[PDB]
Amino acid sequence: STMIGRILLTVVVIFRILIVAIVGETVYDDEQTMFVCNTLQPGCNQACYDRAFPISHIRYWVFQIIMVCTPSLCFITYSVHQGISRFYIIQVVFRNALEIGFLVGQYFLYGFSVPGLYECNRYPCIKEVECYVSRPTEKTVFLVFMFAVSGICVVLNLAELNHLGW
Amino acid sequence: STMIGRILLTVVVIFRILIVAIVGETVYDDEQTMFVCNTLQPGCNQACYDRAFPISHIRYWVFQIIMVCTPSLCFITYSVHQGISRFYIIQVVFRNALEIGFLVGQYFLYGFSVPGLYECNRYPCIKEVECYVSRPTEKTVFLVFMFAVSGICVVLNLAELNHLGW
Amino acid sequence: STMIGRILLTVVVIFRILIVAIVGETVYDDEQTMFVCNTLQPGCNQACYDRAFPISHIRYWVFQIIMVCTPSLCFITYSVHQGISRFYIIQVVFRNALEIGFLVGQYFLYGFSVPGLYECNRYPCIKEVECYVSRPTEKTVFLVFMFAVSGICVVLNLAELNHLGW
Amino acid sequence: STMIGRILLTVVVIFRILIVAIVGETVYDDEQTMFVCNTLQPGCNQACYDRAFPISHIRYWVFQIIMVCTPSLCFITYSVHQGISRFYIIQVVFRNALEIGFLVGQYFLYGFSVPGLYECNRYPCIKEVECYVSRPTEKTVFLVFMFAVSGICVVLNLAELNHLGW
Amino acid sequence: STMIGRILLTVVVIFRILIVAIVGETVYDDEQTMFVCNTLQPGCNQACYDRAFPISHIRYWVFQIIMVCTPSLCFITYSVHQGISRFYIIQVVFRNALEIGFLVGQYFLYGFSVPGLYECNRYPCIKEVECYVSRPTEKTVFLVFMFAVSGICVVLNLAELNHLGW
Amino acid sequence: STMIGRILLTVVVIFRILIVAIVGETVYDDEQTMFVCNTLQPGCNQACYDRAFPISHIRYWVFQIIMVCTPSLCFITYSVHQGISRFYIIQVVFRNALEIGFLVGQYFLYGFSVPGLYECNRYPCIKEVECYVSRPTEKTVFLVFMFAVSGICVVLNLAELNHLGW
Repeated sequence: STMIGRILLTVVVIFRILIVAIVGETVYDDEQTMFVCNTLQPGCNQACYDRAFPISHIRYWVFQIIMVCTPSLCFITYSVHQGISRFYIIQVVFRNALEIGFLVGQYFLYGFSVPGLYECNRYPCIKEVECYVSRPTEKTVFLVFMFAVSGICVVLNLAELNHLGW
Repeated sequence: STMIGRILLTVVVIFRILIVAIVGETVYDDEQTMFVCNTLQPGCNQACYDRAFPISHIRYWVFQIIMVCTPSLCFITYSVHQGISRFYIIQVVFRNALEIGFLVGQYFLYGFSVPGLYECNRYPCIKEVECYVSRPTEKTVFLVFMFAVSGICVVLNLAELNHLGW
Repeated sequence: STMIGRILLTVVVIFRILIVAIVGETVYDDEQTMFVCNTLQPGCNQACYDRAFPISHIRYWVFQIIMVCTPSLCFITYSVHQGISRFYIIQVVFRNALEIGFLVGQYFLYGFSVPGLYECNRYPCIKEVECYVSRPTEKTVFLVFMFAVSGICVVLNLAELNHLGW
Repeated sequence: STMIGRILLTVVVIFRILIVAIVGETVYDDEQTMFVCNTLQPGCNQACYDRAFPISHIRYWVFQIIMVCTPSLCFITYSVHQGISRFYIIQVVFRNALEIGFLVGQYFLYGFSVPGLYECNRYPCIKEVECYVSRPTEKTVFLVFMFAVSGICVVLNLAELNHLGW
Repeated sequence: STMIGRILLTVVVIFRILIVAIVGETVYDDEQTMFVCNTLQPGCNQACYDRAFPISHIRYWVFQIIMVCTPSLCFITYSVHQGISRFYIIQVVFRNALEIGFLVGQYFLYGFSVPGLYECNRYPCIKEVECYVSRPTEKTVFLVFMFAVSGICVVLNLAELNHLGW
Repeated sequence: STMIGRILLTVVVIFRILIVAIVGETVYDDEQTMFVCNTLQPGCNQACYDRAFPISHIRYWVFQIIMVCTPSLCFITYSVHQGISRFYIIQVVFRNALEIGFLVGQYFLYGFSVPGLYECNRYPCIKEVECYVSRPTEKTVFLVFMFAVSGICVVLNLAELNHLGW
């Protein structure tokens, strides 16, 4: 239980990268054209959208992917340009911290589901108008899947840390 | 009947990859713009679409493709990083299981055909609205073709397992 | 006149692949947006289109291209993985059969021309409405050209089979 | 005056390919959306377009590019699969013939200019309606440029044939 | 504190390039179609847009990326083409200057935030009409992030210059 | 003052290539959809556009880029073959001439600025209607920038010719 962990980790990482690059880019293509509210005011759709989804999902996840691999890049570089184990320790620690932080943030911003009805009260929208949504179920599914994958990665990293460190 | 099976399987897999990649990305490009219902309510088209096609076909099939090849990647990385036959056995088993599960799921979610009329009763739609569809026949054909290919793969894997199994 | 056959065959195949990949993807980009009928019913354009063109030409031709090269791939594989002439014979036979079948199917489904007026009576369309097509002449030209190329390939394969046959 | 010809010819060929590929694909992107006629009939815009520009320019020129290089491909493959002088001679002849034919056809189909007003009398269009055009001047310029390049190629090939002929 | 600076600089640069290339090309895809003002005049939307955002952030940042790497390219060239430390020093100086200038310009043109309401009085707009922006929050976040990264690069370059200077 | 010139020239050339191929293609994507005039006639927008911008900027500059590098290609070719300096002289001369001609043409066709209003009197437009423009402030910057770069290249080529010439 000290060798296969690395295989599983690398494999889930590549799995995640592939699923994020092949699919997500087009699910969120019609998020603003088919987001329609019930009113005549010019300026309510944009505001209610910006307030519902401030930071889209897929960009959060791209940022996650990138900022989760920087320690490996730093290791690659410091190895090409040349005490050593110390590096491994610190990079493992930072990896764990980043994973945990991003998972908690994912829970706090978006949640576990995506409904089909929002209610906005922003200006210029007159009191409490209703606004609809597109493709909610696919987005729910994608949310849950990525949550699970990130949890698996957390577990593996923690087991490795416990096995290695004091 | 113990050698040509591998060739047939590999060729079928690549055939499937190529078809899915080249063709089935533009058939499903106008699935929401040309999905039109008979009503004036703002919010019926989106809901009736989401309820008709929750998870599109092509994303199901991309996920299938990826999650069916992971054991080969695990084998690859374990052979690059270095009891052995045991690995072959377990990955064969997992391959068979995944393939069967995905085929059964494909039957249970979508079915064998795609009609040209859907009656929806979701909110905000008034009682039993009617809604139309785009390019049903191509989608039927694509369904049937992929079903057949997956069945062939199932048969080949079963024959291999039997030839090798106790 | 016993060797140049290979030259002509390979060159024709590559010619066909190039013409299909460079050109025939934007001609059929506006096939449903500029297909307009004369009526107010919601749901007549989609039905009359699906009935006129159930399977766009270009996907038929992509399928034709792929499913005609599979014997060469199987040969490549069985060679990398290792009585032999027998393989050549069977794959030649299968190539000829596939080519003939696809040509006949191409004649039976579509035809030799593409008119500029269709008449549909499908539901919901009330009796016998008129519908207009886009870019008919280019499609006619492309039909004829591909028919000719496939015929040339048929002739070459037949001559080879005769030269080799008993 | 027997070596620089090859340089000039290859250079103009690559120049032409580059220009075509880089530029032409987007000038002709809005040829049907901004082609507007003065009438209310459904079906006049499509017909008057099809009759004005049956075969677009850029596809003619792609076909021209391809069908002019086939002899070189044949020569390459035959030199890989193994007289040489006879082959060189026949392929030169075919190159000259193809170039001349395509130039004459280019003159006969399109012409030297592209006006900004067309007049169609086709069904369903009631008698002699007027139809407008988009980006005429760029298309005129592109026409003239390609005409000149092809003429240069003709001249070079003919000078070579003379220098070599009997 | 004289070695790890290199790895941090390189990694920050690559991280910035990756972010700018993967994400910030579709956020600014619908900046003019969903920019809507409250008036009937033809010509107010275009003018109020041009006056609000004369130079989109992403063009500025692409220019920044390119014009900051030119000294390294000049070094590469002058090396392939062949006193030397002098070159290193002058290019360090130019790098620092360019970075500082671009940061200050970024502060002066755009600012620290992007609001959701603009008020324009340009011709032809009659007397101070109101106009609504799209996706303000993502753009604010992007602004802040790039500001921070550029500041980090500034600090590292300053420390390097001091470690080496007189 | 006889070595660094080559470096500066190559560097500005690649700089120009990149700035033209990375961004300049999307600024001019909405040049005809958001070009709107004040009238009801069908056929005034197309005519007034064609008369305002006959030959767009970016295509002029692509043509410039290509037709400025042909002498280097001819040199590459004639050098792959195996009196020689003569080639260098003539190619330098042609480079200088082409650059100067393209700069002067750029001044004569477009100018130094791009305004926000154009009055057109072409048929069918009735008696000097007014027409508006999109993004009239990025295009000015792009104009000025390319003008400056071309001027730098002119100066460097002139200095080289003088240093080398009689």
